[PDB]
This record gives sequence, structure tokens and C-alpha cells, in this order.
Amino acid sequence: GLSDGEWQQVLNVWGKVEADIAGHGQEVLIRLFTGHPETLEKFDKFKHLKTEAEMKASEDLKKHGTVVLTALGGILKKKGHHEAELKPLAQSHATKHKIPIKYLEFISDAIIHVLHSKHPGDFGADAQGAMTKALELFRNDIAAKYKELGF
Repeated sequence: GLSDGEWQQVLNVWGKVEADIAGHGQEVLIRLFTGHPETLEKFDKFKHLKTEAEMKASEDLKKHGTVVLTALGGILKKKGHHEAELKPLAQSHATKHKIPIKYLEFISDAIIHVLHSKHPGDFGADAQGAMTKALELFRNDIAAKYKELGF
């Protein structure tokens, strides 16, 4: 788990995201899709996108970025008490969307990248440690549910 101090850093960082949820969501997804094109193949509504310009021009991509980061924000604000929030996502992502757990590592990495890209010099080493721990805890708890489902 995270300490109280670590959670405070996580949620302070998250304030940056909340100020521009759509632009952070868009940049995270673009980073994911560009760095790991296999991920793009799991979205029927995005698998048409060949270029970053197309992705950049897609209002539905930005829309989905808002949905994804809203969901993660809700999870993070539970500070680890997130079973109810995480369970349905684990089940839809393992059973319906068929998303390998590695893709959650890819998006975690993309989030850390985008935060430094958008806030260079303002995402300190303590803050990155805390946000990393939070994203690891999320992954770990998703992973436990994936194992239950054999995915």
C-alpha cells in the first residue's frame, strides 16, 4: 500500500490532470497507441487510425481519454479502497475487451511520460515515486482479478 503522504502526492499530481482531463487523456492514449500499436487493435472505434494526426484530430479519441482518466481518477481517490470500482473494469477488460495485463503497464508508463511532458520540472521525484506506486497497486489488484478469470 501507500502511505498517507504518498497518497497526498498522488492526488496533488492528479490535480494537474483534472485541470485538463481531455488533453491529458488524449496525450496518454496517443502515447499508448503510437508506442504500442497492438493496443490500437483492441478498439474497434480506433483501429482505423493510421496516424498521430488522425488520432490528434479524433474528437472521439479525446472523449474516450476523458472516460478512461475519469475512471482512473475515481479509483485513485479511493486510496486503495477500490474493490467495487476495479472489479467491473477487470471483468470487462479480461472477458469482453481481451486486454492483456501488459497493456496496463504500457498505459502506466504513458501516464508518467505525459506528466513529465506537460509539466516538466513540476513532477518531482517524490511525486513520481508516489504516482508509480499507485499505478502499480492498481495493476496488482487488476492482476488478482485477471488470475481469478484465467486471463
